Amino acid sequence: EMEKEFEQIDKSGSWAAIYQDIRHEASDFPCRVAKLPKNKNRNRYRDVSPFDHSRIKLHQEDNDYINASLIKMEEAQRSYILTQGPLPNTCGHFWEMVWEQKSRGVVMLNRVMEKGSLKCAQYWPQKEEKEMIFEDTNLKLTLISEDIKSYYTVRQLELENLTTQETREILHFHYTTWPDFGVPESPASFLNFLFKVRESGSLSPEHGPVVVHCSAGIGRSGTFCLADTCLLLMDKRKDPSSVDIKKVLLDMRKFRMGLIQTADQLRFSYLAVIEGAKFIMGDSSVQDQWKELSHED
Ligand SMILES: O=C1CN(c2csc(-c3ccccc3)c2Cl)S(=O)(=O)N1
Repeated sequence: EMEKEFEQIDKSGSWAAIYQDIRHEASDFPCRVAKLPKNKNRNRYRDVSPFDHSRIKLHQEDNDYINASLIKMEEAQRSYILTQGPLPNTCGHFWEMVWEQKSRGVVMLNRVMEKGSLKCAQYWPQKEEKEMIFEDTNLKLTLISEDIKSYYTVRQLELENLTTQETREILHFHYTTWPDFGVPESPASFLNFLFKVRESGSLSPEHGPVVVHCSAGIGRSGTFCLADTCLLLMDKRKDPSSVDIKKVLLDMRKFRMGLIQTADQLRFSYLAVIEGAKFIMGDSSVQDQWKELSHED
């Protein structure tokens, strides 16, 4: 269905129509907490807010608000936290969330600067010797090491709760070649990256939800999560035909608005999943193929 639908939608050039229908059917819930006057400076974008029912609450005294949503996929049995690229004043909140939610990995799909503008604060240390201390949330962050690839970087960070002195290892998966409102260079480079996150164990149910973000936390982030969830469902059932991508996307949209921002990102989601199915169903040789095609070295 997904593959016959793809060639079909593609033979009639109606991706914009298909995408817009999803937008029209998308859920609409209130974001009153996000719209409160006191939270205006905690939002990067006026028109991108987390619904109240699924927002992540900071276990905080003063203000529990952060622009982040818990995408809880009941059937797939995996959860993700999609959030905006933290602001200069919310980096402490960002790491507090990571700590309280017990996340093991953080997936970043954007670059700090895109099109001459700052789409995300430098929330992690770029140098081992220069660790970061977030005074407001009493947290300390240290870069332990990093493995730089051609189009993505994986970092090992140590997050410490200065209050209790406990420490945890956080893995940072940074995709540096995914244009804003754009799509990855190829399904291969994307899957190669997705599988790296999977192999790390960061998506395991034994950990808290992986934190995923781009600039707004809905376009590139939504694409990443949709593809992952679809492959997971398919994997659980070992049946590619039982996956209704559009349905999954609509379910995800019940938890955060605007997931997947362009018709091409949706189209790319299909490509990624269709190609990923090969591995899921037993052709693991393809994993090595993506690695080659991605040109990561
Ligand atoms: O592919 C994308 C595009 N992204 C966006 C950047 S500004 C933006 C936006 C800001 C304000 C109003 C409407 C839309 C969105 Cl949406 S994202 O960083 O969520 N991933």
